[PDB]
Amino acid sequence: LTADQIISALLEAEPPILYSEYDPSRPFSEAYMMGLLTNLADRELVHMINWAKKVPGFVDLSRHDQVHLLESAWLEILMIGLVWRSMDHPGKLLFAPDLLLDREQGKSVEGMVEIFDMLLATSERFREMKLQREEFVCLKAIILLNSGVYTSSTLKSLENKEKIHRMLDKITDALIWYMAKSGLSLQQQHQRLAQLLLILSHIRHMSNKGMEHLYSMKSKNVVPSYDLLLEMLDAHR
Amino acid sequence: TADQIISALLEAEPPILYSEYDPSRPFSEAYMMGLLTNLADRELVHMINWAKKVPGFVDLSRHDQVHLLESAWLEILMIGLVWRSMDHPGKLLFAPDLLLDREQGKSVEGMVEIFDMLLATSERFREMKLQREEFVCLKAIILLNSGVYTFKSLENKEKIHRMLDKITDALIWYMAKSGLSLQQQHQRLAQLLLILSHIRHMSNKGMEHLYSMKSKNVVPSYDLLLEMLDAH
Ligand SMILES: O=C(c1ccc(OCCN2CCCCC2)cc1)c1c(-c2ccc(O)cc2)sc2cc(O)ccc12
Ligand SMILES: O=C(c1ccc(OCCN2CCCCC2)cc1)c1c(-c2ccc(O)cc2)sc2cc(O)ccc12
Ligand SMILES: [Cl-]
Ligand SMILES: [Cl-]
Ligand SMILES: [Cl-]
Repeated sequence: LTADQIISALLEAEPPILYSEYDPSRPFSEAYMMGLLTNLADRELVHMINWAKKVPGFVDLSRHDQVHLLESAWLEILMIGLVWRSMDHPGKLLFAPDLLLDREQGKSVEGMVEIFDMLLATSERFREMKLQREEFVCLKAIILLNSGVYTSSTLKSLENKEKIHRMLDKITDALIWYMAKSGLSLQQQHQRLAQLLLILSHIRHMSNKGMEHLYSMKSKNVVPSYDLLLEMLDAHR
Repeated sequence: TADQIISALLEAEPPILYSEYDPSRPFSEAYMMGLLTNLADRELVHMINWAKKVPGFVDLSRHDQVHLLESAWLEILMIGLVWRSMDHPGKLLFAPDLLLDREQGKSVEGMVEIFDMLLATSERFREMKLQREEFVCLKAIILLNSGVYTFKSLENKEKIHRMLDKITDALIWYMAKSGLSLQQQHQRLAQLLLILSHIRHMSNKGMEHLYSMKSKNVVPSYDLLLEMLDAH
């Protein structure tokens, strides 16, 4: 696929924006807020699997590798979507069209304000850089494919590792091509590519801190089970 | 210029320290962790000297310098370890007198996971034939980027961004001087910056492993780093 075909496929695969089912009449307790966020994330996961299967090349990886990438990336992907939705809302996190939250609301849950501040800082960075939808979808696909923890290896794992490397190179090419099509100088192209890929290190950090936080709130039932992900991947929706 | 950035970073490389490993002592976990702790402690002093040689870093306020060092110090130690280890497949070269394999990492509770990640990162660097010029650029990028999204202030942030961009320019310049095509330049740049996200992951998991370990002086406290910045 040429660079435009990759971007076109990713744009067409964008998931829908879901609502939190927020009810203004309910007391807005910590448990109520976290319950809304939990059910929202759970409903977003199904759409994330559908999106992943449309990432060029993803379904040509082994089903094991598909699951493993989703297991590693799912919170990063939720977070970058949040940051994108919040770009045009300084100081706010737009979890859903009916759930806009600020720092002060995060303070009510121990450990949440620190992560809110990191998410807000990323949204500010995206706003300042005027991140384009074409760049966002490339970054989200890179997150999915780069998520696997470094690792005992078999011919199958090496085969999929090389495929993932080739896919990442093509998305890099597409990100650069979009910038060139948009008129950026060669010097601006490498600087902006570097700045955008460096933000992915911050999103990784936020995901790690977020996982720590979820485990301190819920003992178990925090990560999607392997069987759950495989079930959703195999569905012929 | 780009050549001046690369030459400056090469000249700023810290010395390779020894662990003081004594083969005659019983290699208890306490003895090993002690060697690694004191080694890291001694490396930190040289990391401060090096940081002040990263172009632009001296022009930042003490508060900003401390914040960046606070966020980056373990990643910087780890990328150094990975670099020293890429001539030793299957081993981590903490120091020339302390070369450890995966088995020796099992002695520490919860360390084999981090060990394997570091080993795999060293293999990645070996496969890519990472050059010293690229390595020093990556270390400088880690220093200027790890803490920039956790911070007048708006101008200070943009100032650090410009400092980063000058290192990116130098890293691409080196690749262009080495003969890579434009496509290979952008591909290799992306490959290296994506490895940095994994080194960030390793640092985060190492931090969780150090705090949970109850280790003494897990992090260089703010006041500690603040005082070391005034040594020179
Ligand atoms: O609040 C959440 C969140 C809540 C519950 C989650 O997991 C619920 C458990 N569920 C188990 C089955 C598999 C899917 C996860 C995940 C994110 C979100 C985030 C978060 C923010 C700060 C913080 O300290 C921790 C998390 S970021 C985010 C983006 C979304 O699109 C949805 C929820 C969220
Ligand atoms: O063993 C260590 C290590 C041990 C103690 C440390 O903290 C020491 C105390 N702290 C140091 C900074 C000043 C404040 C005191 C840091 C690294 C090293 C690493 C490590 C690996 C896996 C893991 O799970 C945790 C750490 S990586 C590394 C590279 C080095 O050059 C030296 C030590 C190391
Ligand atoms: Cl020494
Ligand atoms: Cl010394
Ligand atoms: Cl090269």
